[PDB]
Amino acid sequence: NPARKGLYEGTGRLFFEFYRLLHDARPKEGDDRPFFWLFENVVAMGVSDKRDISRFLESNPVMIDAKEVSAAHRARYFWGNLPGMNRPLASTVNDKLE
DNA sequence: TCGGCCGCCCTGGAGAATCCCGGTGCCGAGGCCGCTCAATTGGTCGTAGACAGCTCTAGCACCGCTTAAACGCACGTACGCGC
Repeated sequence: NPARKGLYEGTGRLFFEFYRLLHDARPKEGDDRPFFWLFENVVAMGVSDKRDISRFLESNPVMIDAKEVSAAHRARYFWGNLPGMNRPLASTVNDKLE
């Protein structure tokens, strides 16, 4: 999109609200109750953008393409700390691949 | 990204003009009257036209050549028409 404003301008900066409230909702250190998070974005973002997000969320994104399980070209970055979230995509008979 | 601009259908609402409907008034048309002159009737002549007869002119019909032109097909570019 030629008119794009990046990550710190326009509607790009709306992620930081989520980042804040996620941090506020996260248990404090020493409180070992289970807690999990998942954030999504488009693969086609700026390299400096992706880097800044990777620095802020203290993780590298997993790239997952929808087409393997969802028959759509929607390649998306997924930040999060779900266990075993690196594992390859499996297909289920219920899901539609065509 | 993403919010602000031109057809399309659908629809009808103000709105200036027009049709319909009454109310009034007037002057032009329908009807009555005298009268007088043009339509009618009767008769008579005179010739325009109806009709018989003849004739003889041209109009229709036919036929055979003879090319002059009408027809038919290709074709291509100039003009009719839509935008």
